[PDB]
Amino acid sequence: AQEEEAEQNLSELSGPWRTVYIGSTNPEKIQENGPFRTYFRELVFDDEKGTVDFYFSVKRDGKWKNVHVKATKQDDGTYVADYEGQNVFKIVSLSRTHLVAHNINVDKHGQTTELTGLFVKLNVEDEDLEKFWKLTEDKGIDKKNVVNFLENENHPHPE
Amino acid sequence: EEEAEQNLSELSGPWRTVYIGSTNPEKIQENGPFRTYFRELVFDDEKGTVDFYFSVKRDGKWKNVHVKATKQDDGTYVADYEGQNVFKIVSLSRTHLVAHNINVDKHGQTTELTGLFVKLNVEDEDLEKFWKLTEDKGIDKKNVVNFLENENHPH
Ligand SMILES: C=C[C@@H](O)CCCCC
Ligand SMILES: C=C[C@H](O)CCCCC
Repeated sequence: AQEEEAEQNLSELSGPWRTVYIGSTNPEKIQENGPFRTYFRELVFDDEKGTVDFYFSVKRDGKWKNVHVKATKQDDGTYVADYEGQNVFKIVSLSRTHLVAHNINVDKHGQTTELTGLFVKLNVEDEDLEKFWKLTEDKGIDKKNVVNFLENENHPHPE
Repeated sequence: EEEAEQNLSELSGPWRTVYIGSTNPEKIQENGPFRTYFRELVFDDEKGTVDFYFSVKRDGKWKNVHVKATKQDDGTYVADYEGQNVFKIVSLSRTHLVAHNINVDKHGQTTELTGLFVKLNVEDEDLEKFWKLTEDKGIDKKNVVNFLENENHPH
């Protein structure tokens, strides 16, 4: 018998996430204009389909791009996805607030690059949301006069 | 199992805007002065001040702005920005900030705003796990990019 099945419930970790650090065995991949200089925005985990949808932004050729990548889990436990080549992604450490991962990428020229990363989740609690909505109602502010800054196209550029 | 000692200064660091509401919609519309994306907040218990670092788009371009607020005896804070402001903290903890701001502009017009902000917390052990994995893979420290500080100091 090899290892046993892992009870996986990552669905609730879905939500807004941000990149803290990304390291690489090949500096070119994460330098300015690099394909892996990725600013995370959102992660969605589906325990039933065994997938993870990545939503992030990257600057290419002097232009900002919003990207969406779908990863599929394997018996191996790792995830595979297509993005600037083939990728084998492993979650090394995970909690309600952080994600530490290791990714192996092989580009169109067979070049292998190993990357490490630390991402943090932006947790918005129900208790705090309720406090905000009550206060907003107390001040006579209409719901239509409230702007969402977490999911908004018009935002500042990191570079 | 351990947690850092609770200090008001421990609340300083990267913060992000979640929601901002206004009695005057024009103030938070595109190019409005209060459509602020927070970057960092610095709390100083000694001086009774809070330094705000945010970005706001004006005339089609993003600007980085710094505002220093000073605490009053009644616990509220006063700050000069697009007129006079009295900022009150309604709820505050290690991860969230709910506030109410009263602004009176250069024309005597009053606007009341509400806001919800969240702190981005990076724990020591998580950082250590990242650095250990990074060295396990033979990655040089100079081959690591700090995305968080880039977002905290945009252009
Ligand atoms: C491999 C998928 C990309 O969208 C993420 C790259 C960052 C992980 C180090
Ligand atoms: C007064 C300076 C602060 O940045 C005010 C922001 C108001 C948000 C509710």
